[PDB]
Amino acid sequence: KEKLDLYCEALCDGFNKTQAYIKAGFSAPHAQRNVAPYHRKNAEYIQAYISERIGSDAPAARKVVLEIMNDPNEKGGIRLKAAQDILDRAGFGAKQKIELTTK
Amino acid sequence: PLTPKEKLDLYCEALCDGFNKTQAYIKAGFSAPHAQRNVAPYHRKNAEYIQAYISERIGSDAPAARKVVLEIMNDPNEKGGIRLKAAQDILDRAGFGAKQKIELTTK
Amino acid sequence: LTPKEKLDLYCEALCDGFNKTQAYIKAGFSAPHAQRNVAPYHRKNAEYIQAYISERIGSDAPAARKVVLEIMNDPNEKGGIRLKAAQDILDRAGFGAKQKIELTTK
Amino acid sequence: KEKLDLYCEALCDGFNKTQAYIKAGFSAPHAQRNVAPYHRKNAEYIQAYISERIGSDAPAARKVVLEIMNDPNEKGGIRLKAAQDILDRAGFGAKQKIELTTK
Amino acid sequence: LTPKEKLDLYCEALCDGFNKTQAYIKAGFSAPHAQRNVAPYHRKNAEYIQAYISERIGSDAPAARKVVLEIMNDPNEKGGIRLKAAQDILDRAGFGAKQKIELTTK
Amino acid sequence: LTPKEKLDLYCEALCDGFNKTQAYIKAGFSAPHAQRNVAPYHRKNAEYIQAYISERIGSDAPAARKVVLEIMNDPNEKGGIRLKAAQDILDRAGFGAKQKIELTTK
Amino acid sequence: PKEKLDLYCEALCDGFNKTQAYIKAGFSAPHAQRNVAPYHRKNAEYIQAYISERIGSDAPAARKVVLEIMNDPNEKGGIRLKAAQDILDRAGFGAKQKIELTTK
Amino acid sequence: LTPKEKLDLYCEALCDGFNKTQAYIKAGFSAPHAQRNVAPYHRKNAEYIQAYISERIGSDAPAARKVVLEIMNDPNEKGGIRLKAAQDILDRAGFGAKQKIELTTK
Amino acid sequence: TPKEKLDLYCEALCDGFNKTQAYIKAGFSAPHAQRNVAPYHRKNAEYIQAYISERIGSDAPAARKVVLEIMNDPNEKGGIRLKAAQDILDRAGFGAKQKIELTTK
Repeated sequence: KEKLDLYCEALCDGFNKTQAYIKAGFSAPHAQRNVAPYHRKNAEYIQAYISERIGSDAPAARKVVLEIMNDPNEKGGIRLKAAQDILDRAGFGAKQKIELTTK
Repeated sequence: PLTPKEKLDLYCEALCDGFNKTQAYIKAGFSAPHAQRNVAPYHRKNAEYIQAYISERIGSDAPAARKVVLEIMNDPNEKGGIRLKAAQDILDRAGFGAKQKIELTTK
Repeated sequence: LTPKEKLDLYCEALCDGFNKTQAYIKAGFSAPHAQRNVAPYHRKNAEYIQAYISERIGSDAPAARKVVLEIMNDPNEKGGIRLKAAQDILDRAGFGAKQKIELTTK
Repeated sequence: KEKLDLYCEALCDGFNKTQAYIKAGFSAPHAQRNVAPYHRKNAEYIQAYISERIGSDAPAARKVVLEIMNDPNEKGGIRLKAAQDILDRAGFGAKQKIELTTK
Repeated sequence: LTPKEKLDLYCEALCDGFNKTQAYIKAGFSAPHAQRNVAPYHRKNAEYIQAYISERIGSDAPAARKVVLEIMNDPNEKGGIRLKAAQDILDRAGFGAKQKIELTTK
Repeated sequence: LTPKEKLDLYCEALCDGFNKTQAYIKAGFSAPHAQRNVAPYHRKNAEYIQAYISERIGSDAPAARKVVLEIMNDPNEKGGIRLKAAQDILDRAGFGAKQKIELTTK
Repeated sequence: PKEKLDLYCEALCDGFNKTQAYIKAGFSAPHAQRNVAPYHRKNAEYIQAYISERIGSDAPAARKVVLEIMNDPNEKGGIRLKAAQDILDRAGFGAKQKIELTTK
Repeated sequence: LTPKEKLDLYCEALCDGFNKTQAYIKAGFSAPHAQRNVAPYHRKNAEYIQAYISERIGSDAPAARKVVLEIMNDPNEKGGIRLKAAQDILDRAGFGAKQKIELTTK
Repeated sequence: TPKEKLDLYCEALCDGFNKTQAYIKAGFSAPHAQRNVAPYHRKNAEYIQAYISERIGSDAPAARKVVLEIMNDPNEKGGIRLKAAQDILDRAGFGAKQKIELTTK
């Protein structure tokens, strides 16, 4: 279970099937076949690992959007859009909508 | 120096402030050496609380941006489109929106 | 001195200086425990702080309504902005969108 | 209940709690508590009154859109957008949309 | 010659001169007492005011329809405007877009 | 000479000239008393007048189809505009959008 | 009658004139002002179906146009990107989930 | 050489040359009758025409996939283009949209 | 080999937008290369779609790196950084908010 996690991290970081698979610690001579089955047997974990890796970088972008909202030297529209986004994360959304349908 | 939940709160703050996972790990109070493993498990076992803390911090910093949008809505020397978008945003925050749209259903 | 008003001042201080510690030390407590004691007030009263910020935005809303009306009636700005302002004010008046037909299959 | 509506219009025009409060006829010293409680207890009607005040300019917006739609010296895109808006108000909408489920 | 004509004239005056007090003075009453009864009379006929505004914009819609057709057929404007006008008029004709599929979960 | 074709001419004149009084005087009746009975006449024949206006608006669709096809076939047109025209005609041809899945909570 | 209706619809689509289309419908030129309104309104559904088929028959041309604009290296990258997006949307790769949460 | 082979070749020729009479003569039929037989021939086999055009659109999908991937991997492009390419390729990759809360009123 | 060459054929169609060269290089019956391919496409359209989907999806980490780095580059236009941050937060799980509905039957 540790080799598959390391393979997922290496594939997520260096975008290569054969290079990451040979970097896992396995046989070099057959690096085109066994790798498709190994990827086919752990698709759920690969998706989960890539999703959590993408999600773990959120604080840096949150800091970036907050800083652009408070930096006076950037265009005002960008600050307005950043403030709108962060306030929308705070929890204030849109309002009423009515539907008519009886046939 | 102890109470690992306080160290976890410091870890969350360090991850929120610095653009390096290794620096955050060294700032938590753990062993710096061999920084290739033993870090993924610590990062993965408390992801839910990390997300909750990030959400609470963003919501607590939202009022500063609300003040910013209000002040830009109150700036007379700024472009009209920016003022219009700010006014739309704050009025939508007050709770007054758009109206109906009709749907017809067929067998 | 009455309670719930000090919470209103605390909410305003947090809204103004984008920092929890400065608002907490300025409200009514001591320095020795300024990282924890503030967490119970913030986590147990999140609903009231959100309500206070929303009510302040709503109380400043009439100024923005006046602003959008004046921009809609000021000819010194680009025509698109006036058109968008007129559309928004008419949508606020109570005139919405039109028909949409749906057919469902299996 | 005319005084509350007058208070709402005065607050809408002079954008200040203290100035509107003193224009109501009240005490200068109590500008942080009692006015917040009265506003919190009559927010629904205050909001309705400000909405009707903004809505009373709807004929002005109709005049603005009609006059802007008929100017030949203005850029074509705005004339098109005005025509689209007025036609959407006229009562002509979009067309059919189908739903397919394949669970 | 009835208060229905005074109400229609009042609505038209508000539409053509964007002011409540002057419109009320144009209704036929004393100008000085324009702050008290006009708000109640204005609020008691909000539905009719909205209906009149809607009917007026719908009756002036054909001029805008002619304008949008002419801009769709006017060669001196940039192509994007002609395309958007043609798309709008064709969508009005009754030829629209197609399906979107839905997946439901438990 | 019957109310159906006279009403059709009334609708066509209203569609062409953008004037209520001109259309009514073209109908064939007395010009002066055009302010009172006209509200009842419009209220009693609004549905067919609106249907006629919609039919006239929809009948110009072949012109818009020709315009969108020619703009899609002009190499001197902006690439985005040609792409949008091709998208519009293909979406009318019968190729639409795709899946949308929902996750539900009790 | 269905072929005269087809020619009438095509003439209306191409020669932008109601009088020309009606006279092309094979009828008398002089009395071309009255019968034409009933004739046009009595077959609106078939006219719409034929015109829809006419607009759809040029769809392969739009396919060729979008492919050619997507394959031109001298075009801005955004236009090629949007053309690829559109062609993929027909290819069978679409958007993803949207969740609804209710509070009641 | 089969009649379905002549018809699919006709569909491909219509897709390539964009002329009905030329496409009809390219189908394998008589040139002198290019106005009559062509309307019924196109109307009676619309389903297969739609299937053929859909297959032609689907067979070029790898080129568009390569284009979007290279645009996401092209360093000389403006930031908006790279961002849109990356977002689109991830949308196909399988990471969904945001969350939405719904409020209902009786 | 019945099925690994078929996977190679799927990849060849995904990469080089052609049919005759890929079909002759796969190892199949050349004399009937216009028909046999229609039968294989009709019998394996779902598998072809799955393979092309995997081909497009497997490059996702490169684009994720691109969007993350654009969010962290100070020399890029502000709108681009804002949109990148919006996308990364949308993946984190914070989107737009509530909508209220009123029904009249």
